[PDB]
Amino acid sequence: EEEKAARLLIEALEKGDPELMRKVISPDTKMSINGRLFTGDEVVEVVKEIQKRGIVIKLVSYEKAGNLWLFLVTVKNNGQEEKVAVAIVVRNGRIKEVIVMSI
Amino acid sequence: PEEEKAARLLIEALEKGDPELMRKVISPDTKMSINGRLFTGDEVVEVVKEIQKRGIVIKLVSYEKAGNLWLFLVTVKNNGQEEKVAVAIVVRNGRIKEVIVMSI
Ligand SMILES: [Zn+2]
Ligand SMILES: [Zn+2]
Ligand SMILES: [Zn+2]
Ligand SMILES: [Zn+2]
Ligand SMILES: [Zn+2]
Ligand SMILES: [Zn+2]
Repeated sequence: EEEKAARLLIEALEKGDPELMRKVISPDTKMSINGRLFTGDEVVEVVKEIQKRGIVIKLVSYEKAGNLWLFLVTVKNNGQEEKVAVAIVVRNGRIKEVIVMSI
Repeated sequence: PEEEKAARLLIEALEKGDPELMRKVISPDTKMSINGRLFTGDEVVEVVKEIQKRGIVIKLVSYEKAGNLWLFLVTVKNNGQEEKVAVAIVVRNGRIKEVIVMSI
C-alpha cells in the first residue's frame, strides 16, 4: 500500500494525469513546493497547473526508507532544464506529506 | 517557532554529526537509505561516525519542511571533490524515524 502510492505517483506524473493523484492524496496532505505551502485539493490543483503548462518531468532515480520516498527528477520547460527533488511520506496508502525542491 | 529549534538541531546533526546528539535523535527503529544502502538503528549512528571520521565536510545550502517531513540540500566536500546531496528526514516524537541520503 506504501509502494502502491509511490508507484501511482510516478505513473500519474508520466501520464500527465493529475486527477489520478486523487487516488493517493488526502484532504490533509501537506505540500511544500520551494517553500510555498499547499494542502489537500490544492496539491492536486498545483499538479494540474504544472501539467497544463506542459512541464516535462523525467524520473532520474529514487530511494526508499520505510514509508519515506525520495525521487530525483529533471524538469524541462521552454528549453530550460532543472533538477528537482521530491520527497513523500506515505501512511495508510496515501501520500501525507510532500516536499518539492528545486536544486 | 518550535520549528527553528528543531531545524537548528537537525542542521547541526547533519553538518557535524556530534555522536552524543546522534544517539539522542536516532532510535533502534530508525531506517536510513544512503545511496540505496540500508542501515538501521545503531548502524545509522556508526555510519555518521564514519563519515565524520573521514573528514567529509558537510554544509547546508537550503531546506524545506512539510509537517514532520524535512528535506535538506547540502554540499559535501571530500578530497577536493564537491557534490550536492539531498537528505530527507521524517521526525516522530523528537526522533528521526526515516532518513534518505542521495547524491545528486
Ligand atoms: Zn498532457
Ligand atoms: Zn480544486
Ligand atoms: Zn495557468
Ligand atoms: Zn556539533
Ligand atoms: Zn556529553
Ligand atoms: Zn554500534
